Amino acid sequence: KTHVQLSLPVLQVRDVLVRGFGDSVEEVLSEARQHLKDGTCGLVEVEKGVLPQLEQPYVFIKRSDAAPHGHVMVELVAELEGIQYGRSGETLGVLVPHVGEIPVAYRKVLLRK
Repeated sequence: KTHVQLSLPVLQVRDVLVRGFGDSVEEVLSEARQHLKDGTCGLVEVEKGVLPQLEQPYVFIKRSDAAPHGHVMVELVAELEGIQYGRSGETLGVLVPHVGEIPVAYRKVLLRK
């Protein structure tokens, strides 16, 4: 399937144990896709002071369309030193590995895979 229905655990930035996916744009996009498939991917909602507490490169989910079955359609964009790799809509949040942190909520998404 070109799209996969996922429910992403929403984590508080200060609970996150593993604060990024890796060390290159290609690696973080790779790792993010693997974690999304394996159900080991969390989402941190971006507010003032969040991103400086996470590791670059960042992986964002961005709205790719204006929402089947409640699931917002999203795609991945990475960022490193203010340059983004990809083009998409509004940020739903930043992806991080999930290693058993308790979420505050779930974000239903349809991921272009």
